[PDB]
Amino acid sequence: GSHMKSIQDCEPTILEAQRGVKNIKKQQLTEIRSMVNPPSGVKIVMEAVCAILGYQFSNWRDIQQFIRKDDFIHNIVHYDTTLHMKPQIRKYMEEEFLSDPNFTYETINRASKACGPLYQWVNAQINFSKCLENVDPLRQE
Repeated sequence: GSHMKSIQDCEPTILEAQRGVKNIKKQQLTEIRSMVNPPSGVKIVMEAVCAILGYQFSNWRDIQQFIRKDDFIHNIVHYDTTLHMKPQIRKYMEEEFLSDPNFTYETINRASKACGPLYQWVNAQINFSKCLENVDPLRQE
């Protein structure tokens, strides 16, 4: 590390997950959008994306029109990577899925090859707001 341009402090956490949204191919978008009635794991995933962009509550229908945009993935990956303005996503993603375990990297991942990677893109934007308090475990001889 010589004169790096990245603090590193859980900084690469928002770049790794991104690959998840950059992984899925175009055919993954048509399929996900072509789905008449996708699993719950999928619906919840799309909602999390809407909040990131700055959208409160929405329905699958309204979400469908949004994703229908060719900028669905482009905006998700281009979204304010290092945004800053009273991060309410914590209580948000929670109020929608706090005591709901059904929202787990796996469940969604199993939903449809493509959603999982998303559940991570967001998660990173979430679990990242913890490194500011995270405390490395105690030493163990």
